[PDB]
Amino acid sequence: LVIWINGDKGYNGLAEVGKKFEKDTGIKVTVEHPDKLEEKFPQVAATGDGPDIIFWAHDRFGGYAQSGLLAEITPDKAFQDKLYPFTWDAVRYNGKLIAYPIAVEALSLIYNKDLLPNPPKTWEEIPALDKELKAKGKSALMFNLQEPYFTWPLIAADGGYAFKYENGKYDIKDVGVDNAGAKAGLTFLVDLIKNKHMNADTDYSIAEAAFNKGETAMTINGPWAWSNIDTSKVNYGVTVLPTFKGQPSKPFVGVLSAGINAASPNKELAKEFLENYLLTDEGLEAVNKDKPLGAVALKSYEEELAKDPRIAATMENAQKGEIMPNIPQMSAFWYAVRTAVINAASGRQTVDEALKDAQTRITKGSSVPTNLEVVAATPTSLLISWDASYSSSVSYYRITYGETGGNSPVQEFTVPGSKSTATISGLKPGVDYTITVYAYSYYYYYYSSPISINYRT
Amino acid sequence: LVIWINGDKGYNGLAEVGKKFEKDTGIKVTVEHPDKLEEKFPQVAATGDGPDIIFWAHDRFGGYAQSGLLAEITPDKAFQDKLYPFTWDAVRYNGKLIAYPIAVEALSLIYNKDLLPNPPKTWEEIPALDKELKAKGKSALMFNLQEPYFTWPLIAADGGYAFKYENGKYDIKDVGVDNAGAKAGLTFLVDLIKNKHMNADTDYSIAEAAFNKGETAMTINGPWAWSNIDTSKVNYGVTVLPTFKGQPSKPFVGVLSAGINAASPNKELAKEFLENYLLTDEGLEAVNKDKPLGAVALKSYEEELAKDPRIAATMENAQKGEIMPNIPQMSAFWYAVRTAVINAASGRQTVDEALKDAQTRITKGSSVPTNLEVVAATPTSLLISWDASYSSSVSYYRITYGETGGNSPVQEFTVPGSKSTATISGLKPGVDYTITVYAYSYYYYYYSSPISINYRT
Repeated sequence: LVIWINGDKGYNGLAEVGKKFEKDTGIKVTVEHPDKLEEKFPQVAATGDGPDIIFWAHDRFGGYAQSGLLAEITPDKAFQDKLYPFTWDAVRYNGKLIAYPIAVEALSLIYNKDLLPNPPKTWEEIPALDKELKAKGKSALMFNLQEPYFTWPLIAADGGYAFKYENGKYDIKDVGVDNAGAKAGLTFLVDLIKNKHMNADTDYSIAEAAFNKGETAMTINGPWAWSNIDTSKVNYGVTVLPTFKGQPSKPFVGVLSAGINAASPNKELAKEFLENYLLTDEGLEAVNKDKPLGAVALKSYEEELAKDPRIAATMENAQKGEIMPNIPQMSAFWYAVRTAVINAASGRQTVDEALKDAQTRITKGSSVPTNLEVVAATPTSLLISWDASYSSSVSYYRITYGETGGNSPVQEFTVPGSKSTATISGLKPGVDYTITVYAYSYYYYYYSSPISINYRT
Repeated sequence: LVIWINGDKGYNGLAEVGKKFEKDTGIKVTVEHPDKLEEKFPQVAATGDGPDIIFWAHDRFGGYAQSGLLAEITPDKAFQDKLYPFTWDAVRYNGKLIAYPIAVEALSLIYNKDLLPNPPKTWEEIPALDKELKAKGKSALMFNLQEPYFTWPLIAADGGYAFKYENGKYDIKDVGVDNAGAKAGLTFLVDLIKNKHMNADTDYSIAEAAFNKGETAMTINGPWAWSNIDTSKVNYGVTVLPTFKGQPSKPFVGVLSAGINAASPNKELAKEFLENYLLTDEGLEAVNKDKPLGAVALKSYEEELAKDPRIAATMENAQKGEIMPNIPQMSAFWYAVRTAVINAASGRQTVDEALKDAQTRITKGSSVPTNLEVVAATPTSLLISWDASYSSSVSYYRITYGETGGNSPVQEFTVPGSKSTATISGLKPGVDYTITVYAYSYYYYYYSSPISINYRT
């Protein structure tokens, strides 16, 4: 068994779990932490190399899954029960489970216990709190306003959402950026800036420095920031995010996941290392003692880690939050919502006109299918993949390929509408090829804007 | 094969190596020495022209490498063994070998054999030596005090360094300008001026004239100065620099390097001209007979050149010295350290306060990434590059571009954190564009101070 985990993770602790797995199977478990493994993995996976199992944030596993680089796992209903139900959503791609949830990460309210022993429960309290802290040379709250990741929890509190998640599946046409809930949260954000309780230019560096110096009573940040606060000697706590209109703040949730290589011949061995060795209290502890995982998916060991109220706050916020969509369409969400917040916060646009523009940007006419890519290639063949969002509406994909700039009649085949990968063979080495995919409806037409890419073998 | 070498180099000797390469391959080798070729090369390289191979000092190859203008070479472990291990560091950029080391250059102690048949082994000897030479109408030592390049060997002797070089990689946050070793060497320098053994206003011209006239017993200078001394008729020797606190003086090392064009289709031919034709004893001799290379990287021929003790002193000092960093951050080092030495030497600042100010100047909050630049452009497209120092910390770069002064929503794409170049296409001809690069952490924020540039197509 070959395992890839990041260098910042408890890789020596994982090696102790491997030693125990070896101690009663005779199966050698080797743990590697290559540089840039998240870039490395797809380069080696389809082309017959790579590890049996990969550990990474779930926001990358989506790209791996579209290319079919990850085995569909099949854990028991009883094993699933051992883990928090929402974690299973993070590792679901195309209705299939493609990874095991390991750890959970989300933003929390970080407060200065000296300045503010009892931090506010609602966003509505903060203005008045700020005004009283000003009269004492301080501010209530500073955090990264430039990034939708940090500001989305407040915007989502009511209606706000990225893409509706209905039953194991995203509805990429249903976007909740424009709804009255999203307007209410952003309006409140903008009003904080308007009423001089916050500053529109405040970024990550300015927020962190202020809090760690003791200039501001609160910040909004993730577990990664704790180590720098520990060193600052600030008497800090970590707690649930404030409510807005009675509703919990909804941060994006990131899940450290253990996926199994599709090409691996050790799939059953990997199943058992993970299920019956790593995802136990003794498995996760050995890794946690090496380097802390934060909040974990395994209920049993999470109940123990929560003795640390910072880890408990991370879990509470995560459970009130929204799993981070790992679909390619998130990139349109980030760009449009980034612009909207900045434009509303700067006073360049009204909240209404900023989020409207973002909604129409997300839902704008696009490529169908989307994110077509070469995943691996010999000099005579290509492996290609594309996004499967519309598979229910798609009867079949029609794929064409031909030498770029040339005038030969294209070569053509079709693939069923459930499919999202394809092989192209019989090509010429060192030649540019234009690959186009058309998505056909059940009604004899293809959906607007087929997608093409160029690539040289 | 087309080769670019400077006009001051043995270009006719290199043409004889080309004749021999032609004599058993039928491959024509043409050697050109254009004016300002170091400026010329990047202008022509990315835009499809330029030579197959370029010869230049390694301090320029860093800029060529950031833009990806140089092919990664892949010599054998056995071929690498033929050359001095430290030379390979000079031609390493982003962990990759991007050139072949040819010749080596460093400062040495130049002494007058008439005045001083046995030159001092330690810096500590010089004061007493100066006082005895004064009583005879002479001084011990004169050299270029205005430039950190000339004064750094003494400052580095103990702890002093620019950027820690750990394993094929610089740590640009680890700067050794402030450490006690750097304070000790500079203090000793300042004390020489204080005790009237040297003068703070002494520059290159004043040092050279004094030594060549026979007014001073020693100078500190490089091989380039020897020709003028030969003519002065001074009975001079060239030797190892003095120690300081038992430690060797550590001069910056410059390496004449042979790089291969990334755009070249003759990469394997160039590999073999260089490896099996130029970098041999017969190859380097033919060039050396035309015009002397000084100390060379090829162990085998260097052992022969060292029969000349001046060439041997250059090599000995080089091996005790520090490879010249060819990263863009060196420019901050030069400016800050130049000021520090001058300020301490003039008595405007204490040594401690001068080097502290320089340390905080080098490590000061900056652009991330740094040195963003256009490397080549058609009227509809730009090729851009930036510094890759933080690639391990960077998850991805977010690049934006839009018409300057305009108010259109920016166009945006992202590139992986390993990358350091990008293509921007679909632009308008004769229009100003603002290009910004943001470096994202793995924690959903960008590092402080993204970098932007303007450029008209």
